[PDB]
Amino acid sequence: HVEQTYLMIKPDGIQRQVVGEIISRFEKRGYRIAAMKLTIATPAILEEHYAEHKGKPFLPGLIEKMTGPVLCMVFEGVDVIAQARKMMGSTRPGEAAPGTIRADFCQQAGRNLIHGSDSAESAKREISLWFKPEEIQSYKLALSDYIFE
Amino acid sequence: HVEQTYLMIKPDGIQRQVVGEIISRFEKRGYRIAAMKLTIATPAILEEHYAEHKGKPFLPGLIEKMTGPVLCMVFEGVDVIAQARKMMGSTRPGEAAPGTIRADFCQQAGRNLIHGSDSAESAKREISLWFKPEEIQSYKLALSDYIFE
Amino acid sequence: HVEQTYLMIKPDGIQRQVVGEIISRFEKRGYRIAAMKLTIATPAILEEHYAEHKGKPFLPGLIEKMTGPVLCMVFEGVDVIAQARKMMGSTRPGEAAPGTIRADFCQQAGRNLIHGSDSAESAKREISLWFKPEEIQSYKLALSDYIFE
Ligand SMILES: Nc1ncnc2c1ncn2[C@@H]1O[C@H](COP(=O)(O)O)[C@@H](O)[C@H]1O
Ligand SMILES: Nc1ncnc2c1ncn2[C@@H]1O[C@H](COP(=O)(O)O)[C@@H](O)[C@H]1O
Ligand SMILES: Nc1ncnc2c1ncn2[C@@H]1O[C@H](COP(=O)(O)O)[C@@H](O)[C@H]1O
Ligand SMILES: Nc1ncnc2c1ncn2[C@@H]1O[C@H](COP(=O)(O)O)[C@@H](O)[C@H]1O
Repeated sequence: HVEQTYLMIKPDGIQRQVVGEIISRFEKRGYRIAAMKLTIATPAILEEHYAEHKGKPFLPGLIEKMTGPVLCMVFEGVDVIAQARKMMGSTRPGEAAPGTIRADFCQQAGRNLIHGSDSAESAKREISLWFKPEEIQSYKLALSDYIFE
Repeated sequence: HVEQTYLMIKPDGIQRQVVGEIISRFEKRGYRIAAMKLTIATPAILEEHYAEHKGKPFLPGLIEKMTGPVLCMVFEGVDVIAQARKMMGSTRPGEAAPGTIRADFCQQAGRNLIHGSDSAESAKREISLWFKPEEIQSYKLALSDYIFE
Repeated sequence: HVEQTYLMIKPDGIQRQVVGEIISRFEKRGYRIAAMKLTIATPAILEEHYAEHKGKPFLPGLIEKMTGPVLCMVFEGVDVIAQARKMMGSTRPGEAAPGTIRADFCQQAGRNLIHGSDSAESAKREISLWFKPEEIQSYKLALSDYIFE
């Protein structure tokens, strides 16, 4: 039983030129790239991405920081929603565990490199927001017998 | 002072072609390769290796997954039995700590890349099962003065 | 918002030829190299470095192990004193978390690769002991807008 999560490299990941290193961390566990697209995020889409925070005082500055190039991604694997969050580490890099993306690359929450869905419901919503169904690619990894039980 | 542990790269580690990366993680700590042999594990030797699980429902499928090429290894170092277990991480990759082999490479317990002895008693038994005493090589690391206090 | 910490690669780090790997771990978080100097540590400077331990029975052996080439470093970043300690890991490599320098490279406390300041007061004192003010370089990282919130 696999699932799919939405992972997005934020503008700091693009500008620091660590896109490949980020992708390699997820590929290393045998997670499958199901979708990938470079875009420039707009306020219109970011308002919906961050809909839970409508009306909050930090939302304008958060949208501003995110208005830039991003890499939209979908990865598939067992428990991948929760596992991707564990791999990213805590929101605040200073609190994240060594070995996580945020602890290894970052200093502050406002520049923490990557977003990932926080739940099954959020993953479905975010994938549908950033990708049309025709952009989601279904194929089987050739090493499946050595990745899955 | 130093101990020796039995570590075995499972068929998934061979087939995913991460043998060198695994070895490098142990070399990086100054652990000494005391023995190393590629073989193909067979049901008869695997039944001995997993003797504690004789008759349990999972054992046939476990033996099937393990019937394939494996890299038998003995590493030497301070506290290396417990330390190698810590470096492998939890049996279930989803529970293993960031930075461990199983967290960094794997998804499920049935394909968790590597075996390591769980105790001094098990290390003695496993080394005797998979190696002849004379495949264990005695030599000293030239960097010993900078590895050991 | 940023502070500076004193980090010193010990003779084992020099002799095992992992200096670049150590530096890369700190650069990876966008920490700025403010000072760097190769020297050979001598007993008289080490007595001042370890002044808090005057009279303790372990001090002579400690000074002996530390007599050798060292790389003196100052890194700057948000919370970098505490964060560098977290990245080094526990004094004893066998207790340190996977993903930390000491867990990834070392076996014993007496050969644990690196020193880092333990507090704001120790950072100020150690920086002044090992570096003259003219050796501390002030410049801005070009990627600052993507490192700092
Ligand atoms: N500037 C901020 N202030 C408060 N909370 C934030 C801020 N930025 C991000 N968050 C929280 O962290 C979560 C993940 O944000 P993101 O990684 O940008 O998707 C959001 O859903 C917020 O709950
Ligand atoms: N399929 C399984 N079912 C139950 N326990 C298992 C299974 N695979 C591994 N284990 C446990 O994990 C330990 C180490 O297994 P291995 O790494 O395959 O030698 C065994 O000694 C078992 O206790
Ligand atoms: N170079 C060393 N050799 C042996 N033991 C040490 C050394 N440095 C620190 N320790 C001890 O290791 C233990 C753990 O250190 P810490 O985690 O820093 O409290 C303490 O009890 C220290 O006294
Ligand atoms: N041989 C030792 N015995 C006990 N404690 C030690 C020893 N070496 C270092 N320590 C402790 O660990 C701290 C960090 O040591 P260092 O990394 O050498 O600066 C020292 O300030 C001591 O508190």
